[PDB]
Amino acid sequence: GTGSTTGTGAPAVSDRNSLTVGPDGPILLHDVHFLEQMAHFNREKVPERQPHAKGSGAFGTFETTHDVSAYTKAALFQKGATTEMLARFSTVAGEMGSPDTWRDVRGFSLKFYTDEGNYDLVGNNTPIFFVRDPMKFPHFIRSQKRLPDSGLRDNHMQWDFWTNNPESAHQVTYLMGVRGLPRTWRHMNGYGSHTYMWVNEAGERFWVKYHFHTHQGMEFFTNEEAGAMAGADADFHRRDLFDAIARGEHPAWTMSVQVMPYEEGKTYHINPFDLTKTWPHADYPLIEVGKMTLNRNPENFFAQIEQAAFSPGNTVPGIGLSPDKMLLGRAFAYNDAQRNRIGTNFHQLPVNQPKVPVNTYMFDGQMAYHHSGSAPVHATNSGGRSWSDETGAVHDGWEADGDFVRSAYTLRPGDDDFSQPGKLVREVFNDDERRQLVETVSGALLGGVRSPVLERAFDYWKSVDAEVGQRIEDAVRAGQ
Amino acid sequence: GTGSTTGTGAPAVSDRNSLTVGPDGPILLHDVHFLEQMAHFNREKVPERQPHAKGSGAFGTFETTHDVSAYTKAALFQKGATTEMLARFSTVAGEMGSPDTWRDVRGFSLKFYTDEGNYDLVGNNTPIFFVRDPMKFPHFIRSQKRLPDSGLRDNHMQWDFWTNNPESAHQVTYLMGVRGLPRTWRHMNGYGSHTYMWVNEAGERFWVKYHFHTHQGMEFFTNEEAGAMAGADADFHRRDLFDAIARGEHPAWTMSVQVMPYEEGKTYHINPFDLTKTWPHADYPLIEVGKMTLNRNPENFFAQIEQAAFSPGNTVPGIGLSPDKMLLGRAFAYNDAQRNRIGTNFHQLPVNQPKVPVNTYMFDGQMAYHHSGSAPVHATNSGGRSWSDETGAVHDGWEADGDFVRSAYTLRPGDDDFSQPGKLVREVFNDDERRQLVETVSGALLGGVRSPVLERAFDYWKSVDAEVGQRIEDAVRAGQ
Amino acid sequence: GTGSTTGTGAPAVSDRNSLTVGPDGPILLHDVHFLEQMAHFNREKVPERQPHAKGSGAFGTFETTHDVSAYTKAALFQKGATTEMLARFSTVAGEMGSPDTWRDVRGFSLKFYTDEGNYDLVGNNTPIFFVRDPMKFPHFIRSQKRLPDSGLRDNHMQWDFWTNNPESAHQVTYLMGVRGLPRTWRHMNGYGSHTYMWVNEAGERFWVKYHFHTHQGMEFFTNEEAGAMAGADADFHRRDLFDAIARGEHPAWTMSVQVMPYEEGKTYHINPFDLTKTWPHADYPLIEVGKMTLNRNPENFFAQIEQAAFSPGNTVPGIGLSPDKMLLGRAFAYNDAQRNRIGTNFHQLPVNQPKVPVNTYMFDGQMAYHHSGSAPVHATNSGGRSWSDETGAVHDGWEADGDFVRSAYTLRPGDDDFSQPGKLVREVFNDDERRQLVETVSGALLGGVRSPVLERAFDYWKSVDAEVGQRIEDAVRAGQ
Amino acid sequence: GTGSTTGTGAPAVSDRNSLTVGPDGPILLHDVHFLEQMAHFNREKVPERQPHAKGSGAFGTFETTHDVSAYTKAALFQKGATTEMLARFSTVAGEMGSPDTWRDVRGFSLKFYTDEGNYDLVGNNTPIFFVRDPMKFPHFIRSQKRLPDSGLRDNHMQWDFWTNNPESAHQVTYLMGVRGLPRTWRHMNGYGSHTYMWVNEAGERFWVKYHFHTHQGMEFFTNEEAGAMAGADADFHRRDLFDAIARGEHPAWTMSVQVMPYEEGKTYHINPFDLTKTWPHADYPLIEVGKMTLNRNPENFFAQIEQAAFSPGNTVPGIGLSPDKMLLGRAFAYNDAQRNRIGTNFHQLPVNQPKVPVNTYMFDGQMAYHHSGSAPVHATNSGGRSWSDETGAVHDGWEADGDFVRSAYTLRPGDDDFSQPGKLVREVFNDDERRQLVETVSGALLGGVRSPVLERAFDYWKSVDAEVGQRIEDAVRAGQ
Ligand code: HEM
Ligand code: HEM
Repeated sequence: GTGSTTGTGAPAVSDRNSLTVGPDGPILLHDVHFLEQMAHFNREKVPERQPHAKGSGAFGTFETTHDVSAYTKAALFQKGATTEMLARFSTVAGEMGSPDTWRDVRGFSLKFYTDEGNYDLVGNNTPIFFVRDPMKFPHFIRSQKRLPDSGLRDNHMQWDFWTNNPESAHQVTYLMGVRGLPRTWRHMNGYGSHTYMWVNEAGERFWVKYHFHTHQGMEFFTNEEAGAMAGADADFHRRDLFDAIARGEHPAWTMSVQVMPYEEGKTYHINPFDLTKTWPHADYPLIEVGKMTLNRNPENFFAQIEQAAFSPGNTVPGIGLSPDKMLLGRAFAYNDAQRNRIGTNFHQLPVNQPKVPVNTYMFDGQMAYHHSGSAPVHATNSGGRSWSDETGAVHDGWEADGDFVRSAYTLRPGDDDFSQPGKLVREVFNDDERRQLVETVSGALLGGVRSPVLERAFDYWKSVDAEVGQRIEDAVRAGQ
Repeated sequence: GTGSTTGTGAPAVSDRNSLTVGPDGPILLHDVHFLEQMAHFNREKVPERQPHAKGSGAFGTFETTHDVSAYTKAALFQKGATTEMLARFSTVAGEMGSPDTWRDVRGFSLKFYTDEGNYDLVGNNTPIFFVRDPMKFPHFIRSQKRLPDSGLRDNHMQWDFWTNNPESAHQVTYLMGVRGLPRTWRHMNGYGSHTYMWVNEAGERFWVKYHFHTHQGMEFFTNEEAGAMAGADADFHRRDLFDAIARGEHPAWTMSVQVMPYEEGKTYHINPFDLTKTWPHADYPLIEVGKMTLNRNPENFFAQIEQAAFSPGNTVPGIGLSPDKMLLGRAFAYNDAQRNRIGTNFHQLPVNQPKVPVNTYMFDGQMAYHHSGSAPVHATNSGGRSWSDETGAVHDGWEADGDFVRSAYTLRPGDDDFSQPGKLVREVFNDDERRQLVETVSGALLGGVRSPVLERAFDYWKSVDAEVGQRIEDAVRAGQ
Repeated sequence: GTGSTTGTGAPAVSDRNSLTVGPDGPILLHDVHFLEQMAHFNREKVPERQPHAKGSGAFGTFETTHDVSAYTKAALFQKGATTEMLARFSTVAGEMGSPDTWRDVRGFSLKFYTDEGNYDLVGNNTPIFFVRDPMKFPHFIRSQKRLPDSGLRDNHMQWDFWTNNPESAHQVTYLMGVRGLPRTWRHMNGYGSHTYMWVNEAGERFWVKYHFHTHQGMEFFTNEEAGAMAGADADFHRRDLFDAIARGEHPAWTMSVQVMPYEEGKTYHINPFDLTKTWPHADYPLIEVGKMTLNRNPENFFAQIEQAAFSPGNTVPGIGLSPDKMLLGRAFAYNDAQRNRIGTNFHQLPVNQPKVPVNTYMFDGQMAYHHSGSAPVHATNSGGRSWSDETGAVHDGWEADGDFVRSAYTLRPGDDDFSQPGKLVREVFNDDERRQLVETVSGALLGGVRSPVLERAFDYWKSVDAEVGQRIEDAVRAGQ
Repeated sequence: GTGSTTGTGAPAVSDRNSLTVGPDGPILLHDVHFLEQMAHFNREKVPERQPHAKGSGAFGTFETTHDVSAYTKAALFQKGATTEMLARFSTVAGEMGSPDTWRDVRGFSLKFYTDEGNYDLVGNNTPIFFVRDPMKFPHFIRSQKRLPDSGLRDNHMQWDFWTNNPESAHQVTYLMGVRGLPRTWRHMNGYGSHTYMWVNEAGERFWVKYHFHTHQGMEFFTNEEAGAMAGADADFHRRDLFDAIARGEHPAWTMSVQVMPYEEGKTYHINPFDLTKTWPHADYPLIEVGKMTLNRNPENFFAQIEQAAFSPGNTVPGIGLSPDKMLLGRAFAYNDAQRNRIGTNFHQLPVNQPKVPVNTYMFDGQMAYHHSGSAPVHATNSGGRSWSDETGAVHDGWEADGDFVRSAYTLRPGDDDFSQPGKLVREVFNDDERRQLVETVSGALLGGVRSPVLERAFDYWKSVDAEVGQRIEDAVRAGQ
């Protein structure tokens, strides 16, 4: 051979010169190698994720160290179970070339390759989110992206959405605090955010929240430092993770759950299924489950990280979803996006395959790498291929009763938009954090927010906390 | 488990009932299994080939039984070489549901999995074709498909194109003869049609034609029988091949070449590179090469036959293309179609992979199943990955000299549109075949061909042969 | 200019000859016109529909001639309303090249371009269907397509599915009767099949069934005649419709509904929402609504018929869906398929556009022809773009109560699999139809159905009717 | 209506709440509006360009102010002709979220909507480029992107490619100089870079180079300032252009050509077709043509800028390509990329349409918005649709003669890799620019370039200029 091949394994002849009529002559159409190489180059790029385009990740293990079999029969969470996993970390709004150290929510997405199928826990570095109904999510995300005429991101539009959707106040307070700028992914926490269901061997159900506490400690950038890093190294977080693992400094997290019995879900004074609400640690203490460690870098970023497909719909026996409407919307959206972003057969790619046998009634489609040979193509066949036919109530379901409506959740006695961020600002933050909050928010509002949105923003922050709100308004008036 | 899985390997729970609020209630959005199954079902279908949508095939072997090393160094054609192969047979114009036994050219497409890469010989059941320049091919194919308003195939349009492009007369005569209706694919011949180049170890070049003679004998349907079969069994040819191989009746062909030394290409009195011309057997006798046998049915029609990608550009050392402009156009077109029909990474699918190592500078793209890990991504790297850099004349090239033109080929003394089909009609056909020709052509012309095309058609057939032409005109006038 | 252009409007120079180095020379890569023409040719074909690939259609009008405002406020069904419409007719199982006159269900899909949006009524030429839960639909359709190894359709697989799913007996009886072979689309009826909801101005709800009775009369082919036509003219139905309209023989149908008050849905002795059940005409008589006439052929089959996108989810005020689980599954599936088959922005294509203004929060995507300029990209904006925010019960909803289950419908006193087809066979069919039924079914069962499916089929037909069942079994034993 | 619609024009009902079973209940599958909105959101993103993903643009006019009819008959370049145009500016290597103010080549891509078709002049802010054969372009671009394992950009890989391809020295010197960091797009020049052909009414041919000189003056950032801006405003250039035009500060450029008669192309002592070479202004002075002004911002960035498709193959009468092999490779590559990035029918999108009538033989394809009705689908039709059939030499062609080779260009007496950048460094740069060059290059080489590439880089810079090379080596050794 000549040192390289075409896609058919024939000699390439040259990777440096095209086929021409004489050394100074024109290129010939039948330079097959040139055409193949250039056409493939022209198709190297694929749609990025929407949202969470900019991200990176690593492989690792999960080890369940404590006994939670009272609450779940899920195989990966039985004491002593070790499971291989993949993690991807990301920002939300920026595109795939955007700086890592912008102020944003960070994704914390996990795929566990369990003995009963792949389980995805697609979390964030925050326990809450901005909105309560998935119909609002495209609107929220577009408000965080670019203006339709100029292609510029816009503070005015962001605050327009947030102030018109005051359910956002809890997450906006968390985001505008110090946790909006994690120094590295190794120095941030992860959360499931939503309530999920755990189901034990007896079929008893629990509402759970997942918490992932970093063993490396929480660390932050200030606004100034993050801005400087965005200019110095747009890939600071990606580099940090890859370099840490490459030198054997394997980051770890402890996973712990809050656990609420099924029946208490009905009566708790805060809506347990409202994604804008945390569960007070005094009412529901953390119960330790196990240890997540990341210890292996990808060998191929594109094939293993870019093409990884996670979905909260990918539950395993012992785990279910919950009445959080946002979670139910996510159950649809992820696979739908992946069929477009990756392809019809994205589940067949190595990173997305489970470690257990698959017998699923999916056939054909573009780029079908795997097939079931001559096996029957339909359930209720007489040809020897099994199918599933469980009837009646599912183990991980609940119940519903009502007219078909488009409505907000029923408010419980403890439910409102501003009490939980008020507590964050007054009781959890210290004085240094309150100072940084005022400097962050006033900075954002001075970045082009106009009337009448600007005045609505003052009122929003005064609703969170009268003092801090007045300080923000003063800093903005001063800066004008 | 429950008898089947999702794509993540988790239990499916049911392949028969959707998740609802009570047994009579509505379906819930978070029925992930339902969504996955239905969305994949919605994407099972892919674009069919254009042309040659309707087809089937089988795997087999090629054994080179004679010594042709005087003419080619190609590994698969060295005496004693055995090579695994794939064949696909097809019609040209009909869509994927169309009857097998319509009058049409049949494709005879071969992929040889050689020790120096995959070699594709994408032939037809005819030694010639309808046009001489690839710019005309889309026009020809559209004339053979459906009218733009009604969606109906139309004899008028077909004859409009053919009579305006009298270069078509040779192939149209072959097609309207008995060979237009092969009884099965096992009972038809195959040809390369084009002149190809063979190159021996010393670098001497030959112009070759490939011929594949059926060991089962030539057999035909009449117009009436083929029409009846189109109604009784639209998949007659596909069934015939699959059933023959399944009962151990393995079809075979002998491959033989005509061989013309490079220099004789310049002086031969017929243009050797004109796809509308055969080479007289008296001037260039057949030289036997080897035996093609098909002996294994596909295990999965979609994955192995529907997704097979052949290209005449897929040559191997010892074989090249030729000055036939049609062949040079094909070198571009096939891979271009496959990137759309199958996907960017179609070369990675099992049926399309070679049996030899691949080191090619293609990266990423949608549905990338295989990757080169951390290997260098560019040629002239210092990272240990080889590349190709042969300079100067390629072993399988020729030469050119001229202004850039859009022009017909230079006519040689023996070149014209009507002499070779005249000989077919007068000397090769017997009286029974001439009778069937007249009944075929008059039938086609009575199927809706209008003035002024109808009169041009009479003249076309009189140009092929004055007598037969007059008989066709009489049969049409009688039928009117 | 030269007589034609490139896609940029520059002169094409030639549509007949490629750019070469001299008249006998090779083709140059920079023949842009050749590349553009050939690459577009290579992408002319698109995925066909699954199912209902083979079809055609026409434009027309709907005129509401009677007063049904007591039952619906829908604008197109107010007395005197005329609405432009599109109809597409089709078979179910065959691919886009398959003969029109195969035994099959026919689609009867209508799009009404109303003053309150496009309303699609995607019906069939039958009032019932084969299965009751949409999870079974992909399985059913695959059983009606091709075997995975050979690519052949298979009676064994079809009867395997049907006999394992005896809910199918009503539709299988209708299909195997004379209506399985309509002579033309103009000579067949259409039905909504499902129960839909109508809602009047006061907000009172009715369950309705749609019926479309041909003004041309019902006409059929026998098995023998349909088979012969499949061989003589694979496009017989398409040609028939196009030619009828072209000569001014405009086909018409009368639309009439059956109307059941909301509350009677709860108590009727047959499940009104079971797609395998008709509503007896004695209990619910037909109420005339209006006249459908088709009076205009497409000008471009591909652009107007092939790219037409219908969805039962496309309701308009005054019309809703129903507790039929099959209908709820369809509400998801059609748009999902269309995003793949046509594209992200299929709703922007002319045939799919409404005749009323659109203000929808959809942005960007591949091939975005229309855009909203600089308008706000999110709801709850302060930028002057309106959004929708109706809260509470929707006018076209119902109610549900229960645990989350995967279960069959609750059987009502009149519900079973075999009573309605029994009545069809014994009371509706005459002796000639019973004879044709026995000859149809025995023919199908002799076409390769094997034990143990063949014996299950005898029992199935005996369950429909003991006599006819015994006659089928005798005809099969005789034919063996 | 309710304030907004679905894609069918029916009322949306809500853009804020999904359809659920009671206010606290689960989401129903048949929430069509939710599905449509979310599925479209999931498909908003498309593949970015490769390269030149990050960019923006504006509309304007071109006015030809001088008489160049002695050299070209092209309609847009006749004296007094005004033409609407679109410009897009971009970086090369970064993705769509990447900072505008990275060191890079800038694209300067123009589309002129002329009276004889759309003419694209796809230039850069440099008159030269890095490589001479298009086979090397994918390799070059990948060396400028990310490592395959870590996903990080890498100086080592960049210098590995450049030092192994010393033809790169001219452009690398230009890029590492002050012009690598334009302060805004309004303050940079544009060039065609390649030699193009101009053809006058008599058919006489000229080799031309295009030059676009900014009326705003050349302005730069230092390394430090550009880095700071990357952190402060990743969209600085996009914002600058949009804001300038919005306040009526319309940027302008003067276009001038260098003009070489056809015959001098053969004998000039520098290869006129080598993309790494400029033509000395003393030998070929600039001849003024006209004025480019940008005076209108996009109304929709996605629809008008993101989906704009430019190709150097889009020539118009009076303009042709040239023997630059890089240009001939580009003639293929752009449309090929656009069929994937945008779609089969990208030429139909408003921004890509010409202002003149189109009669082109392209049909169907996904998302076909425009069609030719019932018009004939093939050239040489008797149906009244014209086609093109010019034969013989094309007006904008040249000639070739030789064997088929893969070879570098023949070196002319003045040709080498290092003389032109030597002159740039010694004669054009001043002392301040030489200082910045040394600080730029040493900075790049200290950013992770390893042996043996680092030593090859010292030699490369010493080949450009012995002194400056020694200064770079000293700065690197000092920094180590
Ligand atoms: C209704 C609300 C939401 C919708 C509709 C939604 C939808 C999406 C979609 C479509 C993607 C891209 C998927 C792909 O292309 O592979 C995505 C990614 C992601 N989402 Fe969500 N999302 C929602 C809320 C949330 C919440 C609440 C969290 C965290 C608790 C979250 C965390 C993420 C993460 C981490 C990713 C990136 C996953 C990865 O690394 O590939 N999202 N989301
Ligand atoms: C310039 C003329 C021609 C052009 C542009 C052309 C182009 C094409 C294209 C684009 C396909 C579909 C490829 C795919 O989707 O995989 C095809 C298939 C095919 N062509 Fe050609 N073709 C030409 C002439 C011919 C000739 C002369 C022959 C035979 C000697 C031939 C034999 C076939 C066969 C057998 C197939 C089907 C291959 C298979 O089974 O997959 N074509 N052609």
